[PDB]
Amino acid sequence: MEMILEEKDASDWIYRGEGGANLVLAYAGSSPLFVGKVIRIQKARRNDKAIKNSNGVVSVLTSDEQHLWRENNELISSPNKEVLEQRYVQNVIIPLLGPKHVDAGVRVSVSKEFLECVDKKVTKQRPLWRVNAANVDTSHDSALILNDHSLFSQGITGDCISVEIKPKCGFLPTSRFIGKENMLKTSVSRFKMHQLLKLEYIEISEESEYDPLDLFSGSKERVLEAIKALYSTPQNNFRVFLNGSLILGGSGESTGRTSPEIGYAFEDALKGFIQSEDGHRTECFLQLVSDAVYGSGVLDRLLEIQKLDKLDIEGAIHCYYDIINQPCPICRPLEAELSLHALPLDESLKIVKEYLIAATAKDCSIMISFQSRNAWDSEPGDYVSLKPTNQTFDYKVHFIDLSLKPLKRMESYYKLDKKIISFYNRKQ
Ligand SMILES: Nc1ncnc2c1ncn2[C@@H]1O[C@H](COP(=O)(O)OP(=O)(O)O)[C@@H](O)[C@H]1O
Ligand SMILES: [Zn+2]
Repeated sequence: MEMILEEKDASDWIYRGEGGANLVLAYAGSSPLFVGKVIRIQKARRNDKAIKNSNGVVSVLTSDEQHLWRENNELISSPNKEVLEQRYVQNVIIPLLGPKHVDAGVRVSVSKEFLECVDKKVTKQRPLWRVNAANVDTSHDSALILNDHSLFSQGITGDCISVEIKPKCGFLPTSRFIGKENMLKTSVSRFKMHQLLKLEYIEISEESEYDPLDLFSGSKERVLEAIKALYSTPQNNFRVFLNGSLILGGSGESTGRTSPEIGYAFEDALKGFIQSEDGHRTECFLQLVSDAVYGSGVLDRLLEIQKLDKLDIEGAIHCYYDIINQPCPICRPLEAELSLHALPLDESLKIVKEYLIAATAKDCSIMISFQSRNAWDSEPGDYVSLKPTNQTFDYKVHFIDLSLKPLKRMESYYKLDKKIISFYNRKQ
């Protein structure tokens, strides 16, 4: 006794965005049951080896994954990927990050024709650069309904300004399971090293000013610096929305540095939202975002989950091969490595499981939506007061893109890590 989204309904949705796995459409119809919501639809994914089993079938979970995630029977009982991701978020991630900042969503039934319609729609509405990317999987019979976190409330009460950050990893591993030649990993961030490789593959116009160790520092000055740095070189780490509409960033990691032209337009798109004179809104806005980030302490709870990566991939990869019952292709072995192989099967499972949960935390994004208060409105939830403009802003913070990482990807994490540290070493 609910509903199926049909071909008729497809006209009510408009393209908002996409990542590697999902398309996101925002609601544009009149029904109050959907105003201020988005729909998340899974892409058809080939050629992804990590999601196939021994026979090349894209099963919900492989036998190895079922064994690894055994402690939640509800998670392994999922009939499809939509149910799997929702139960992962609800049962594994929400206990860790809290229900306040995480929205598991509501599953909705969709017909093939609805999805075939959305397929054609995204083809027309996508930026030209994304036209050959993977479209909607039309064999799935479900999609996900979520609150649009680019909106504070379903409607407008000034405007809503929404800031989306992909913060990446905010800590450095210990030397405990890192080889002597790779020791720079304990002093230079993964993000900073990755920037060098990305620059070499000319995937970016220049090195990002952003340093995730600033964002997660616990220092209010350093948090501000991180925000300022993200404004200057957004790449794919920083976006700003005006009532759900892009006003900064959004062109992938290839997004250009904020030029005077983009800077000028941004300052004006802030008119009315920040009650400050022309040219001054941008500084006050960055201060606003910095204050909300720091004041919420939402990043402290995210850092702890990232810190579930105890051994680093260099250490963790050994536990992985013990799980899948294969001789280790990595082990001139170290004494630290051999002790890990001596660990009980149960603690070896725990380590890898915690590594994968950590990856979710390292690869997710935060959305901070803002609403300008009136002086005739009563006392506020969570808020930030900008003293120089005498303005109070209500804010909400939500974690998005909290996906379950497949077990076989451990191999990819190692390959990539090996490549990043190798390159960064010989560049010194
Ligand atoms: N609940 C939401 N509210 C508003 N915008 C969203 C929401 N979820 C996703 N988006 C937008 O869609 C984009 C891609 O969504 P995401 O779920 O991260 O895709 P993927 O899972 O493929 O990475 C995001 O960068 C964000 O701008
Ligand atoms: Zn080994």
